[PDB]
Amino acid sequence: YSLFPNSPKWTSKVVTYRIVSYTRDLPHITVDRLVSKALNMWGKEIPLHFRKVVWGTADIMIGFARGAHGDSYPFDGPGNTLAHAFAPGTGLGGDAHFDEDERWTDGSSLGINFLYAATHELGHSLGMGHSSDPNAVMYPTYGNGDPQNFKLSQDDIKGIQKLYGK
Ligand SMILES: CC(C)C[C@H](CC(=O)O)C(=O)N[C@H]1Cc2cn(c3ccccc23)CCCCCCNC1=O
Ligand SMILES: [Ca+2]
Ligand SMILES: [Ca+2]
Ligand SMILES: [Zn+2]
Ligand SMILES: [Zn+2]
Repeated sequence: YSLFPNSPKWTSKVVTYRIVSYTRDLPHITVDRLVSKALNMWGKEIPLHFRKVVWGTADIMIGFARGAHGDSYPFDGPGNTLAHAFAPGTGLGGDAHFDEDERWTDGSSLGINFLYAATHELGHSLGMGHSSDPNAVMYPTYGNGDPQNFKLSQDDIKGIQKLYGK
């Protein structure tokens, strides 16, 4: 595992999150259930706790976007970069954006598995950098293992606990 330079991390017991926009590929309830599932995958290993808010600012802002969307990291259409997220901090810090040009799926169709992608991006939102281990969720590319049958590897778990303790 690797952390971001200077090891930024949320310095609070509770971290809020808000899903600002949705994809047209999935029911809204599925995105909510899956973001929750994803946050709690990391949540179970550490002392942090998460709370969803539906208006205003939250530490982690989640949204879907195609192309340019204000943050200077324009998406690029289907394929290539699937999504991106930012190290803990204020403003853009902690946010996770998913490329709406991708065919997102919960796993029952051909496309990009949103739970797998969200676990990876929220790992970045919590402070995780990339892994050299092809099997870790934090590995830089999608599809080495099985998007529909996976779990955090010992490498992912070691890194998150190095950042927030057990
Ligand atoms: C892990 C994931 C959920 C989030 C990451 C983004 C991130 O690290 O947060 C991601 O999108 N990685 C690219 C990395 C990537 C692979 N290639 C690329 C070609 C161009 C640009 C990027 C890539 C080769 C071609 C395949 C393109 C489709 C799959 N893309 C990827 O795996
Ligand atoms: Ca933020
Ligand atoms: Ca893309
Ligand atoms: Zn963005
Ligand atoms: Zn990444």
